[PDB]
Amino acid sequence: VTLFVALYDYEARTEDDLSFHKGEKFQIVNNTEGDWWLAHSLTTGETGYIPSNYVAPV
Repeated sequence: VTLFVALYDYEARTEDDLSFHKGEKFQIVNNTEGDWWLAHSLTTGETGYIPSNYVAPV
């Protein structure tokens, strides 16, 4: 798999997005539905949407 790392902090503003800190890592669950990706945080274990331009491949 290809993990992703947060480049910037992000504060959630909806029910289905994740808040995350710079440096947090994610496993991507789905990225075939646009620039907001369904992701699973390796820190919190939560799953939710993240803005794809806020992460980079590890």
